[PDB]
Amino acid sequence: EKSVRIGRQALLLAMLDEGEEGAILDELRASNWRYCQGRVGAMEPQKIVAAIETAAKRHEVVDGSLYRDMHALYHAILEAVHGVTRGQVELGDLLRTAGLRFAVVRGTPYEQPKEGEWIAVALYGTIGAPVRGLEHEAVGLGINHI
Amino acid sequence: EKSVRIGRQALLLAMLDEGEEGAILDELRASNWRYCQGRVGAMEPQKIVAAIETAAKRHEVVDGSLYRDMHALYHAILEAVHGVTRGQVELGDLLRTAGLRFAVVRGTPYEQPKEGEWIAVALYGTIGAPVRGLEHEAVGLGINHI
Amino acid sequence: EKSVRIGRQALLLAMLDEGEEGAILDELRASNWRYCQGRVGAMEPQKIVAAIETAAKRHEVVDGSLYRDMHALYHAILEAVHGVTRGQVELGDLLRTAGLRFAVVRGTPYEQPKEGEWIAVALYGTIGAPVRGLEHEAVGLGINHI
Amino acid sequence: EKSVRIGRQALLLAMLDEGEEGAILDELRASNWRYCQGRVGAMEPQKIVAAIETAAKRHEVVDGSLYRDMHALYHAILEAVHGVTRGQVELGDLLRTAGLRFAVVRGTPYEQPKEGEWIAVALYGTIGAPVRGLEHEAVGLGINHI
Amino acid sequence: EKSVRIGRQALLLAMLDEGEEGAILDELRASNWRYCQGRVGAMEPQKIVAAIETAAKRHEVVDGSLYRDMHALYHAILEAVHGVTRGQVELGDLLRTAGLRFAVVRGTPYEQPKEGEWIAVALYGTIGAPVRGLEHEAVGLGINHI
Amino acid sequence: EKSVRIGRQALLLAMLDEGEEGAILDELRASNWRYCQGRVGAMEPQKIVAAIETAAKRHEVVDGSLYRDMHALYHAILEAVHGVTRGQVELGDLLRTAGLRFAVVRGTPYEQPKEGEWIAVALYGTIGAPVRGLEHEAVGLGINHI
Ligand SMILES: N[C@@H](Cc1c[nH]c[nH+]1)C(=O)O
Ligand SMILES: N[C@@H](Cc1c[nH]c[nH+]1)C(=O)O
Ligand SMILES: N[C@@H](Cc1c[nH]c[nH+]1)C(=O)O
Ligand SMILES: N[C@@H](Cc1c[nH]c[nH+]1)C(=O)O
Ligand SMILES: N[C@@H](Cc1c[nH]c[nH+]1)C(=O)O
Ligand SMILES: N[C@@H](Cc1c[nH]c[nH+]1)C(=O)O
Ligand SMILES: [Mg+2]
Ligand SMILES: [Mg+2]
Ligand SMILES: [Mg+2]
Ligand SMILES: [Mg+2]
Ligand SMILES: [Mg+2]
Ligand SMILES: [Mg+2]
Ligand SMILES: [Mg+2]
Ligand SMILES: [Mg+2]
Ligand SMILES: [Mg+2]
Ligand SMILES: [Mg+2]
Repeated sequence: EKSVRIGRQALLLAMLDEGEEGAILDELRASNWRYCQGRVGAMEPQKIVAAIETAAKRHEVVDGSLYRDMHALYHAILEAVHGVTRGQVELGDLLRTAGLRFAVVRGTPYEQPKEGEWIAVALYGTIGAPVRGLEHEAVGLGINHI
Repeated sequence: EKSVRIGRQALLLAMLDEGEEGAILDELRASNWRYCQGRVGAMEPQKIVAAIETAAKRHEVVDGSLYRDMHALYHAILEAVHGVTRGQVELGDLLRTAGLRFAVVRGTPYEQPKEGEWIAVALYGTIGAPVRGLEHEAVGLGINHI
Repeated sequence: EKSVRIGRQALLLAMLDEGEEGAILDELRASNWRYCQGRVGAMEPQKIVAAIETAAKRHEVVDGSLYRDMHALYHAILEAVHGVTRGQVELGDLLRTAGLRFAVVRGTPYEQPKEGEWIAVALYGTIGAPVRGLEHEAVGLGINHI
Repeated sequence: EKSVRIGRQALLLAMLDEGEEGAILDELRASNWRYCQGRVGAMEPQKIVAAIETAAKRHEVVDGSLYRDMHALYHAILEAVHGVTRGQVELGDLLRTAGLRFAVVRGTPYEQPKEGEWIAVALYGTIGAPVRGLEHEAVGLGINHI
Repeated sequence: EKSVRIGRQALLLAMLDEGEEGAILDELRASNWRYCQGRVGAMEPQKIVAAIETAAKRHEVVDGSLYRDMHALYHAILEAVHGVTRGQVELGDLLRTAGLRFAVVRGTPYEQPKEGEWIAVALYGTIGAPVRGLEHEAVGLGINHI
Repeated sequence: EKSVRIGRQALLLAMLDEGEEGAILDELRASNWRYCQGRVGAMEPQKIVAAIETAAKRHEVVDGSLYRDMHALYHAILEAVHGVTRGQVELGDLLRTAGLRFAVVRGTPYEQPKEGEWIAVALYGTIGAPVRGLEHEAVGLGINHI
């Protein structure tokens, strides 16, 4: 009964370049956890939330018709987005835009089997002015029971 | 095209297990950037801030007597801590505690040399109740010009 | 010189089903306090604020032309809406919508007659995804002197 | 149609005077849901959180050794406390104190059985200066899946 | 047209050097408004709030035994303090300290007499690390009806 | 090596009537600091941010093409706007609008020449309902190294 850093897995999927994330994809392949990865460019924060919801449903990480799944996920997304905005969640209303990669991981990270499933949402990318090149990095992670 | 993800380097230092970080430590040597790593266990947020300020100074990443350096670092730390707390920056006052790794990296990551120096502060850890095992992961990143 | 739970009156008007709130309507009828009740469905928070302002003016709880009345009320509304959003006041920008009942009560709740008038704004309903059934409950209360 | 307003039950327990709550206590018996009530006087927010965690555990509403239960409850408590503080969760640090009743209710309130269990935490009280009589009402509600 | 910028008067009292404020002190005499000034050094925010409450009472700007007066003043103080902290109201808990001047002015600044009395609270100072010289300026203003 | 209250200079430019700010304009003329003044009426906060950015670039206080300058300024603007909104930065989404004067000052306020440049953003005006006359005053100040 080993414990796993599910959040760090999600983050690595969001921040490692393609073909560097091989070992993560294999760990998740082994323990048979559901996950998805995606990208979103946004000036409205709801577009982030919807992108992640669209991806998680699409790759069967969560069931769009089951509120407990969607409630779990929604709260994780909002925690992740707070990491990126480092305060109030605003993009366009504060004249900034973000370009982000995301990952979502659903699994059983705890040693005790009774801890059940947990979900992780990671974000990594840039935030900046609406003009290319006037930006820096940002990150977030959200965790919730599911 | 010559730009570097300084934040991702800092986050990788904070999150990769000791002994997995060699290629990040090598890149930093080649560019001759200053950096440091550390760990802090805290039930009060000022202990995080003091720990990272203490580390950065003692490793000569910043000059503790120069306000522009300490001003730049302080704001980057608060940004990183927001990512960890996902809302109001509180630990003990909301009955939670954190165990965090951190890293600080300063160099010049943009192509244009006029962009000068920037500093990244990354936190990766757990947060939870003050009871062993009742915790989950958290992450944060702050960036500032310096 | 009895004291009255004006906030709890407002809340009961917002959360009790119709025909259950009889005794509240009679207490308010007795002490001759002004009040109003209403409903709003919204994806933009300003639509909540405007609905409540429209109702309070309409039922003569406040004077639309007197800023001290409208300043009193506005601040109470925003406190109530914070209860509902449990953090940043966002609906649509965070991909959620709310369906709420409200009540506003204006009166003299304190024992001392010199405490003058006070106003209460209560909200109760659901918040959720923009899709019906994927929602749970929410509440708020705001109090201010007037 | 079979759904229940679990939050409204919790709020009614918290706010109705002792002896007025019988029909709420009866509904809860018929559905066989777990629940508890309590009171806390506090000048620090962690005392609220500790009080409700202590109560829920000691009445077997949650399992203090199971993180998914304590994780679900903790987030519901912070949501309820936001409603009380109407902004930053502070008491003593902003020179205020609170006297609150609380209730926690867990059962399954949705029609579809797959929605499983949810927990409500409700706070109703006063908040004010640390001087007798310089206070007004406050309320909060938090809901989470569990 | 007869309106007065009561907040600007309060801010000018707080920020102008002693001996530069005479014309503001004169305007206040002519209108016979109540007011007070003061200084507070603090590492905890409640010390600000207590200091301004203490000053207002002891100079008879407000009646410490009347809740409507203390309620009006308290909210104006928290607003002013938000301007100083530029986010979460924290000093010591985020490893910073402040040295502030304040002023409180109450009179009736609107044209229409029905608008009655209003109170302004202004803070002007520095905030910084608890080390001499590692600081910069900050300001705040709060207004409320009273 | 004298120290200068650069923030208080910016604030005075934002709050003093025209022809009253003479001595400030002369001090800045003497030390040869860059600055600009402006006005903005807005119901969307990004319109404030853009107005100030447009003015600062236009009067050569900052270089629009240099991210370190624009990053410095952006953060100062957001600190200033927090002073005005006294919490969450919202105007129209919370059914309020603002009419503001601003000033931006860039200079070398510290005694030590190694402290380099710093920038100040001040705001002063009114915030209120979208209807004229139902408003009161607001202020903010942001400081950052540059
Ligand atoms: N630096 C901002 C983003 C930005 C807006 N404009 C320029 N940069 C941030 O930390 O989010
Ligand atoms: N889950 C909390 C931490 C915690 C407090 N108590 C139990 N857990 C968080 O997300 O920060
Ligand atoms: N559960 C969210 C609302 C929601 C959005 N999407 C799904 N649910 C809240 O607490 O406000
Ligand atoms: N009125 C404050 C409580 C308070 C503090 N001091 C006086 N009253 C609030 O709304 O939370
Ligand atoms: N610069 C901080 C104050 C500070 C803390 N440590 C150093 N400086 C602020 O803007 O509030
Ligand atoms: N009084 C509000 C502004 C307002 C909105 N509506 C009426 N007034 C504030 O402090 O920001
Ligand atoms: Mg929810
Ligand atoms: Mg600063
Ligand atoms: Mg605090
Ligand atoms: Mg504290
Ligand atoms: Mg106001
Ligand atoms: Mg918004
Ligand atoms: Mg918006
Ligand atoms: Mg959690
Ligand atoms: Mg109050
Ligand atoms: Mg930035």
